[PDB]
Amino acid sequence: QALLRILKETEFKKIKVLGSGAFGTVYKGLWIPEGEKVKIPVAIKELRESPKANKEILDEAYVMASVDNPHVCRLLGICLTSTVQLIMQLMPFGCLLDYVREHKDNIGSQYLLNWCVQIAKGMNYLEDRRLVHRDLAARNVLVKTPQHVKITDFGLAKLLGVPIKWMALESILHRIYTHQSDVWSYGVTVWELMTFGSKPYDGIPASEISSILEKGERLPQPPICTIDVYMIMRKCWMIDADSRPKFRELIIEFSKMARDPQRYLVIQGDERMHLPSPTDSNFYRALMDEEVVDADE
Amino acid sequence: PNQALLRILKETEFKKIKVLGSGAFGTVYKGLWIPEGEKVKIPVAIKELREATSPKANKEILDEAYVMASVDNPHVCRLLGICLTSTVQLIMQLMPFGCLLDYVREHKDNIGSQYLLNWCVQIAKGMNYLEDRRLVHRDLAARNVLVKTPQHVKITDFGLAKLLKVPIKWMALESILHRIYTHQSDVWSYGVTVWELMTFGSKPYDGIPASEISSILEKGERLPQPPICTIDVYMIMRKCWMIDADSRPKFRELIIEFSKMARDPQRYLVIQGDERMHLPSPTDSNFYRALMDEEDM
Ligand SMILES: Nc1ncnc2c1ncn2[C@@H]1O[C@H](COP(=O)(O)OP(=O)(O)NP(=O)(O)O)[C@@H](O)[C@H]1O
Ligand SMILES: Nc1ncnc2c1ncn2[C@@H]1O[C@H](COP(=O)(O)OP(=O)(O)NP(=O)(O)O)[C@@H](O)[C@H]1O
Ligand SMILES: [Mg+2]
Ligand SMILES: [Mg+2]
Repeated sequence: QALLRILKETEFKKIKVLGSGAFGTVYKGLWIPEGEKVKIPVAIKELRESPKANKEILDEAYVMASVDNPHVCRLLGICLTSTVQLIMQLMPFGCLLDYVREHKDNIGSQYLLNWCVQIAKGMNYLEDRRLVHRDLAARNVLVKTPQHVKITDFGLAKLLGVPIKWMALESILHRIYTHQSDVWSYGVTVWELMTFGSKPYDGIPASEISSILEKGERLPQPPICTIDVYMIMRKCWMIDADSRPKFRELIIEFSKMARDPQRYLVIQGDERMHLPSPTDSNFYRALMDEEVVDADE
Repeated sequence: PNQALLRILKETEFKKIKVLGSGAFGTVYKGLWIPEGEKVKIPVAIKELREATSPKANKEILDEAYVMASVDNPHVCRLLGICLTSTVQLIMQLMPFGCLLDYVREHKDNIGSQYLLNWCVQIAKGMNYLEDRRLVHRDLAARNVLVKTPQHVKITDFGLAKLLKVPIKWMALESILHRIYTHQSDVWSYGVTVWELMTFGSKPYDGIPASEISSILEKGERLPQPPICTIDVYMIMRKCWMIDADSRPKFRELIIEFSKMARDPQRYLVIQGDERMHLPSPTDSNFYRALMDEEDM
């Protein structure tokens, strides 16, 4: 358990709020290693408040610390003295939802498909680990670089004790969460990416959602999407959980699509939106990502 | 040499935000890189050469920059980018910890034997790589080893001397006399660098004018045995300073001897409180790597 660093309060300082969610508040922070003059940027999430002892929180944290996948953010450190404060790598680019909105209509097919693949890969790994996210959404995918994204905030929901618009029918009705429910959330997440960050079911009250789903109503096909892409989303949204795609199936399908991106997504000016040149990619990795499917030309 | 390795930056791409220091070749700044079209500001190190350059002169500078950009080793810093402004600027990775010489001075009686020997091994590994590549540093010194993390150091400023007062006190006698530079002369410099670390940052030949160094060297005078250094350690250093270049140790040999010593560090360096001193720990190392050092090492 060298995986999880236990931090003293003196060791770090919250500098500014980056945002807040159902489970807590996230701050840009600095870590000051004892006996050193350096200040290292970090992200701190101070959890919203009942049930659990410090030992139990620690046990859960160890699990969070133990994940090892390029597309999943690993918990790095924890401070338990007052609030539970979780320390993680700070992502300057922020979350994927913010990124897509910011770059609306100016993101390539190659990027969109590759992100779908990456999100699937991280989710599949979580499935391998018998970890259910319970809160997947675009806001919960973090942009390490525009070419590399990572799932975040998994299992917070379990530790602390509501995203209805992202929830699977069964989750809403019976509060049951499973890998297959995560698949429903993935479908919504994909919809967000494809629409450049639109709010799902905008103007529809949370209470209505179950009733509309039961009627067989689903989120609309995004204009950029070919039917094949939309079909994948609809499948994630089937009422019977078992019928939905597996994350491993999803990795395969998106990857295939990624090979001929222009065929599956229709974007004006797509030809000009290709993935970074090797020179640019090498540079990004060196500065930000020391730790991708491509068109078959 | 792979051109994709060196990125050419527009002046508008980056900004200088602080002066880190100055050397014979140039001035080094902390900088921010703003990727075109993005919000983010990414910390970088910029070195701006002292002289203004002709466009003709720069082409030589560029060919050298490509080589500098080609170095691929965990113990050598790789040139990341260049801007051929009126005055040429090199962009590399920022190291918040700074140079090793400053670090040893700052932690002067508080550094353990395990760290010192490990640094020696690491510097040797980086130099061996350069030697393999038929590259001669010409300006090796403790000032020119950067601390990525306390557990990880990298050689820097490779190739600058070639593009460009000389650093007399780190120079082998043949280099002072005839301006002959070789891997074996690099070995001499390595010995001085080891001496700097072992003395926790002492100035070599302090109180002796640089103009008279060759004269003492011909007389057989050498840097004194450091208080913490055992005879076996001092002998390696002395060996680096033989008049006959071919008498000097090979970098490959140095890695082995230092590695062996590192295995039983308290045998080879005798330090007051060495029993007390922090020794790098897996929990600490993981945390540092996740925050600052994701490179294969
Ligand atoms: N590691 C990080 N680096 C940079 N920004 C982060 C990081 N983690 C989270 N954020 C941002 O912090 C803000 C708050 O995140 P969070 O508190 O998790 O709420 P949320 O995920 O948006 N909603 P929720 O589903 O309720 O958790 C969001 O803008 C995130 O994008
Ligand atoms: N990549 C870096 N990150 C942080 N500091 C750096 C970096 N590179 C250089 N520095 C610091 O910048 C300052 C200037 O270094 P430099 O200009 O190379 O002179 P020098 O190394 O002291 N002497 P010399 O290199 O022989 O001319 C030194 O304090 C270095 O430690
Ligand atoms: Mg979140
Ligand atoms: Mg230097």
